[PDB]
Amino acid sequence: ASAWPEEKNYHQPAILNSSALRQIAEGTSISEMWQNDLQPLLIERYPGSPGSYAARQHIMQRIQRLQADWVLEIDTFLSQTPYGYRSFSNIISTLNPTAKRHLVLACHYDSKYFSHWNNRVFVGATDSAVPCAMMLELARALDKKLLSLKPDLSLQLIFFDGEEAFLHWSPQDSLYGSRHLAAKMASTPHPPGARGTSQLHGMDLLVLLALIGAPNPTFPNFFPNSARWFERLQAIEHELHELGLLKDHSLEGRYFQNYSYGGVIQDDHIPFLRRGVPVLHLIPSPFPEVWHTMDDNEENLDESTIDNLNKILQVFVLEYLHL
Ligand SMILES: [Zn+2]
Repeated sequence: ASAWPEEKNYHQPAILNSSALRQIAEGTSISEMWQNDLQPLLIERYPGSPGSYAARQHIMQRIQRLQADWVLEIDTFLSQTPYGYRSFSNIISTLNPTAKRHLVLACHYDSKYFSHWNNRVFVGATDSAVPCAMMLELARALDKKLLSLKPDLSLQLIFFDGEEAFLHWSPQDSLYGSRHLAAKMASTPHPPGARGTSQLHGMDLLVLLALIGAPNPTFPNFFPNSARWFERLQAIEHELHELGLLKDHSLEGRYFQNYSYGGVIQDDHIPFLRRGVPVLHLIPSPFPEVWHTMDDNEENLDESTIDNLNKILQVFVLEYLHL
């Protein structure tokens, strides 16, 4: 019985030196992400809506144009909702599908349903159009490096549908796509032909991005079994800062602070966490002041903060993957 699912417990990053850190800082472009990945997503896109379809096509199109060998799968299913049966579609983008282990980055691409109000439309800019655009920018920025993957370890991106409650949050009305996908992955043998390991055993770490884009976020270290990876993010932020590679940033106002959080935040990682998958939940505490209001829009986003976080996340991913 191979002990491969235990490898994630000992996996160590391959730390980039200064020269490589500057290369990564210069290789990502917040303005290109803004125009080409973010703005097309700033539309109403609740499950089943025409915007949901447009959002999904945009995400797939942006991934399909890259050189790395991404394999796209749309996981479509039915679920009961306060409005009756409905269809949802998770988007999964994977490099090396048969690779035994994957580092997984995720976010939700649906937007919370709200009837139009005084002509305002909810577009959930930080929740989670920006996280989505950040995953797309990361795939674009590291494309040349990711091409080299074409440690049996690779990368996967999941864009969940139906994270939001149709009404207010309840156990049965929220996390439609993640509850579905976690159960599906838990019952899918992996790698192909395996006797007793599933796709969940292959998830080295689930990095879930949510509510990102507002000024001064503070991300707490939620779980002891991913704490050493939260520390890597702190170290990366500190060195990019010291190298003068971040913008309008100070260590007193650093994003990754040394502090736990006992409570439970309901989000897409829950169904995975509860089946034993290690999770790094990149959600700030407190939430953006515009959370679930019509003001969660483009105008209230903090560009240099998103830019800094794109740099930190891209360095984290390269180091994790030894690229
Ligand atoms: Zn939300």
